[PDB]
Amino acid sequence: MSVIKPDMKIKLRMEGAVNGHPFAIEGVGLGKPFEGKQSMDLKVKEGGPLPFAYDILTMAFNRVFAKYPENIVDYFKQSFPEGYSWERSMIYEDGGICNATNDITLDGDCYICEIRFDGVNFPANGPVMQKRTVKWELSTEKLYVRDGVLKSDGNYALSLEGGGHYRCDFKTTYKAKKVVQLPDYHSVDHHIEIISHDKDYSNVNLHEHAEAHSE
Repeated sequence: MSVIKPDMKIKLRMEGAVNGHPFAIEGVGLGKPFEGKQSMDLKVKEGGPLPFAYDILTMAFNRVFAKYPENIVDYFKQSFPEGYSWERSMIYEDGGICNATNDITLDGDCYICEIRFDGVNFPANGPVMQKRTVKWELSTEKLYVRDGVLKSDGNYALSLEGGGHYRCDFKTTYKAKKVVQLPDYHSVDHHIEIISHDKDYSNVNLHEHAEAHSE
């Protein structure tokens, strides 16, 4: 409402590991919460060059940046200034599994994001460790309430170099840090795109566009 302004800043840090390889990434960005658009620059600070496909990280790098119509309750904009956190599992069809958490606070007009990301069991000759992902397809997140918190599922797909898709199931729990009104069942369509990158993805610009709907 009054704390959500049309243009807001983003600071984040992610620490994590993939198949035991640790790394850390920092980012700064800008977003438009009511238009559902955001953009961010990300720099690898430790563990570079990353030995795995960057695309498994990008949806971990905040549903306040989503366009919500009048007739759908917006769990995320209500939760500020105190904010919310999420917990997420990402189960890839070849057995790679990633867990992640994000804790989101608001300092003035700047969202502060603290991310932990941990992936295991990616096969050495699979598309993640061989880096042959191209992009995520448009992703439809389905959100529902259970036990007083907000959950969501998605059946997402990375298109691969040489063709074919690489499927991943997402399971997220969102936890507001104060009592807010709970929404009914609805969807959010997500388009995420790596806009720019250097040699080894040590510098990446990332863009997201997202809108909610229920009919």
